[PDB]
Amino acid sequence: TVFRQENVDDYYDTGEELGSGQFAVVKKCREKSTGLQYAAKFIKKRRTKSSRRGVSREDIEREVSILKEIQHPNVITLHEVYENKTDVILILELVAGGELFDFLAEKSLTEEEATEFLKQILNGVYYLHSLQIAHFDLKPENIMLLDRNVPKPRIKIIDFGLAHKIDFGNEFKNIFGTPEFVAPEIVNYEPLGLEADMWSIGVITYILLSGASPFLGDTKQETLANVSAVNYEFEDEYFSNTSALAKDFIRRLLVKDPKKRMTIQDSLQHPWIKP
Ligand SMILES: O=c1c(-c2ccc(O)c(O)c2)coc2cc(O)ccc12
Repeated sequence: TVFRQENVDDYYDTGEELGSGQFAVVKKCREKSTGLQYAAKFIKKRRTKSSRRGVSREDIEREVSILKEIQHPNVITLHEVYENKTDVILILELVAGGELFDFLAEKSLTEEEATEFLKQILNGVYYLHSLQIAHFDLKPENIMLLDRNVPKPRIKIIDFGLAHKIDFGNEFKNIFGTPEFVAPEIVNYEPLGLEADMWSIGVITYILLSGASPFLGDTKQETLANVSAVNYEFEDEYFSNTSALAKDFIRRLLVKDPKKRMTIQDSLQHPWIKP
């Protein structure tokens, strides 16, 4: 599949940088014809077949195809795609309230505040998993607030760079995200499905409640070893006044066997979440 090959700057003016990763940089932008604002994600293309810098066209095409399916209040949307020889440029919905990660660094949250975010995250993941879309990169840096200066911020899930459609219940590729948030099946290079996202949600929930990361080691590999062993515990110093039901929620997500792990539907019916 090919994308619009006109110069993006003939149609948009760019502004503040919103994020910068390994192969992508995201810039605030404004469409000339409408005055409407977006976020332009510039993704570096691979320059040769066997190269290791940049993103493969197959990977970019998968990301675009997935993004095109999405319309939901808690998930980022795609407006337009441009390309040239160097980059593919995704014109994405603008979310201007910054990362949940940076937000958490200001405020630990109360259980009510934690569930305020969690419920939106769960609604967004429910949508994705209903479409057999596994995100595979759920973490606080990939949850964006619309407005961080309101008591109950609205959020959107971003970054579909590792997302996959799971049409056979499981998938077997090179997929591997951030050690603190990856499920044991990813660590052990086993077939992956929708369940891996649910583990990541357990990790996110632990962090929201405590301000600490449950599996974090001194190095990348030690974190990975902790994940595979399910080496975590609820520190009394952090959880002494947290409800046992909140711990129960996390406990049913941080489960090594993906088939024993709570599904997105289970999590929405869990007594801690369910109204
Ligand atoms: O994708 C993003 C990122 C982003 C955050 C961290 C990264 O490492 C990265 O490469 C990109 C930040 O702000 C955004 C705002 C949007 O409206 C859409 C997408 C993004």
